[PDB]
Amino acid sequence: DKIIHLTDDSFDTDVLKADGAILVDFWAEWCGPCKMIAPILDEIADEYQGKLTVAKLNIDQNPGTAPKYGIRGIPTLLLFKNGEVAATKVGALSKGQLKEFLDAALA
Ligand SMILES: [Cu+2]
Ligand SMILES: [Cu+2]
Repeated sequence: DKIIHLTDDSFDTDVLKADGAILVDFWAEWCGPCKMIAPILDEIADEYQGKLTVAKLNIDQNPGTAPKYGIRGIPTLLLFKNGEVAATKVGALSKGQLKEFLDAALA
């Protein structure tokens, strides 16, 4: 319930005008690894409450956002700070590896 489902249009407000950190998961229904990381993202959203918003963007229903960031495939994670990309990860990760990524990305 802490996870935000973005559209191409709502991205322009909820991400670009937001101070704070937002982890955006670019995914699609056909993508197996994307679906598998979904429970990890739920856990992160709870654990990082007050620190990080977790958001998802379904690239087939929202084809405009990924090209703006040069995203070539899914799953891809973009960590925004204050409306700008602050870190990226292409590919799926274990929970422990995702937390390592976040330690570095939030620093
Ligand atoms: Cu919930
Ligand atoms: Cu939930």
